Amino acid sequence: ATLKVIGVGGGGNNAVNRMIDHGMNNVEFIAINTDGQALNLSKAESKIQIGEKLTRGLGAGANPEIGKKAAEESREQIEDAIQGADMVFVTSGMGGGTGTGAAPVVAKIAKEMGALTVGVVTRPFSFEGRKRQTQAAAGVEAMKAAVDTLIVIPNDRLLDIVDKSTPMMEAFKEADNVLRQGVQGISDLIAVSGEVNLDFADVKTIMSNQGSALMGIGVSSGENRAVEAAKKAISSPLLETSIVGAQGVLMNITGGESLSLFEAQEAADIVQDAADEDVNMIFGTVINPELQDEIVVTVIATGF
Ligand SMILES: Nc1nc2c(ncn2[C@@H]2O[C@H](COP(=O)(O)OP(=O)(O)O)[C@@H](O)[C@H]2O)c(=O)[nH]1
Ligand SMILES: NC(=O)c1c(F)ccc(OCc2nc3cc(Cl)cnc3s2)c1F
Ligand SMILES: [Ca+2]
Repeated sequence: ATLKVIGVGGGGNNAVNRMIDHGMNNVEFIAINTDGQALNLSKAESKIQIGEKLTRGLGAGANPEIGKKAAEESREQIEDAIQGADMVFVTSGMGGGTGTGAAPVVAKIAKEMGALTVGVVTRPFSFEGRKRQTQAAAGVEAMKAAVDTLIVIPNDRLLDIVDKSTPMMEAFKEADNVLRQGVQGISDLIAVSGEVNLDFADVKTIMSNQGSALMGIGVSSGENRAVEAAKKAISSPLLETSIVGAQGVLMNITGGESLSLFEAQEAADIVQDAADEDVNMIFGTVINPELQDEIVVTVIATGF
């Protein structure tokens, strides 16, 4: 199963750069921008410049109709870079000319290519103004209508998690983690055969043609570890779509040899509970004798 991550527009291309610096193996990156200046600064291996005729190497100047046309224009170019993919992650910052327009086109194409297509998009800060927020909203709606599942990260949520001196770039990589853990998480699942095994078909079942989505992970050790880790995996300080309301959950617990049946029920009860719905769950377990005392709990919840 081939996963590609594609950032669209400046923010999404900054996400691709920081993820890459982090080192993400077996995932192919694709940078898409109208602004050739930034694109040339990408560490993405596969680089597509969109709307060259339209913008002449510049960005879309806040006009999503430019970014939309620009991606339509280079449609074939995007199709090729996508080609061979089983699952694609389209990541972008809503509210600009390029992401708000092109990203939903890019996501459309991916789906048409038969790829499981997931978007991780930001909503703009309230301080950016009312107009940029309305434009982003339209983009989010377009995203929803082009994807299999969507995660929305309101940039305003970052204000919840910083003190007055936390640098902006440090607030940003906090947001990076949502997508990054999502991708690495789904990558391990595929890679390893667990003792209660989940695979890409289980991923497809839970994420295809859904709507909103939650992706999360929690780590704990100590005595309430399972319940602790499970709480963290559905914790949503930066999330717009909360766990509550969820019809479907794919869930996995990784621990060492000491993983007990009892603590696994504790963790699952927590999730099924917090949804406070009749969750159709797909459960999995991994035993990594390396892990010893740590417990990892991972969630993909949809069906709202
Ligand atoms: N969280 C986050 N948001 C960003 C980042 N860069 C840009 N944005 C947001 O995305 C919106 C669009 O900006 P950008 O993606 O650079 O413009 P575009 O290239 O024309 O799509 C802005 O209003 C910002 O809220 C980033 O690095 N992190
Ligand atoms: N039982 C299995 O087949 C298996 C495995 F052998 C290794 C890892 C697994 O889960 C890894 C994940 N990590 C994450 C992170 C987020 Cl943010 C969301 N969902 C997931 S799923 C599994 F489900
Ligand atoms: Ca597996």
